[PDB]
Amino acid sequence: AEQFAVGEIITDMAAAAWKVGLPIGQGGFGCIYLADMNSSESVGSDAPCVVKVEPSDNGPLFTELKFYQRAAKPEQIQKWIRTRKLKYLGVPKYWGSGLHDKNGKSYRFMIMDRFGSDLQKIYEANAKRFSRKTVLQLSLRILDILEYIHEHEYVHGDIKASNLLLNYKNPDQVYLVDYGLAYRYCPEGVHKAYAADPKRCHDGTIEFTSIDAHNGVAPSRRGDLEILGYCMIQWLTGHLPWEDNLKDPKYVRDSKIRYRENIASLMDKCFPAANAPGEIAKYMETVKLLDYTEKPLYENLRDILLQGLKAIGSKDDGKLDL
Ligand SMILES: Nc1ncc(-c2cc(F)c(O)c(F)c2)cc1-c1cc(F)c(O)c(F)c1
Ligand SMILES: [Cl-]
Ligand SMILES: [Cl-]
Repeated sequence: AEQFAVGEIITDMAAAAWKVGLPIGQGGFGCIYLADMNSSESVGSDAPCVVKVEPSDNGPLFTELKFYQRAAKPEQIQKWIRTRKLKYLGVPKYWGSGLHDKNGKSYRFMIMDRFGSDLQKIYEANAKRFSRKTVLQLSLRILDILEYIHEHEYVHGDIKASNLLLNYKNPDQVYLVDYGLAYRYCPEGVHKAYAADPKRCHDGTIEFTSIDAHNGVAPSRRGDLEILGYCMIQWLTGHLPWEDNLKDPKYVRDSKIRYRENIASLMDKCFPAANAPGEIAKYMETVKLLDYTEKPLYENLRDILLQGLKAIGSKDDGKLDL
């Protein structure tokens, strides 16, 4: 069922007018089309926006839209960038949304920034490795993103390379996308209790998800940092220890628990003997110390990663080296 007539003009709830172009990408993030401001011109291949469209009863797009409306208003992000002295913040900007009826069905749409490639494609093209420099630079910016969304009451729960997109015009700026299964862990400053949430079905992506998620409890801040930990190892080494048994969640959980209890054994497993990046172990030890409701010391985690850059003779110059 086609959701749009190509070239049609759609008007959002703020009465801003947009024009719809052709589909973009290999289907990973649902029904998405290139989009631009309304004009006499057709929407081109270099369009600065995309429009996401789903049935109005689609739960994930409603969840995602609420996240973007609450936490990703352009001015709200810019104010944080200024006050925290960032070069940029990799939370996509929300440009508008509305309702669209076609063929007796109701759809919701949302206009967002258009991005370039996802990191998973680039990773695979680099024979499933990123350099230590790249991993550290990615992770510093992901820590900025996680701090910002956690301070706005949300956790992501599904950090991974396929959910990391580059700025279309700047390949040193990485953005975290896909908030359809994001979780509001602290609505109005009240932290969710250590417990399953019946409203949440999602467990994350099995190879990267947190021990909390494996235990059936709602995701919290420590879980997001743990996920990033597993991503860093995957990116550095091409592997995780539990990757041959991902059809058995009990196995995956058991391995993660054992490797949290003995982080030195994780470093021995994942890295060549005596050749483990010390910042990765220190990062994991720091995350291990977090309680379920505890606010992370994000600057301490970034300082740990910055020691890694110093150790390889570099600095945080914002260069992803992709
Ligand atoms: N804004 C975007 N721009 C380009 C792509 C894209 C995807 C591909 F899979 C691909 O191959 C490609 F070239 C481009 C995806 C998004 C996008 C961003 C989000 F934040 C989402 O939540 C989302 F669903 C989609
Ligand atoms: Cl705010
Ligand atoms: Cl390999």
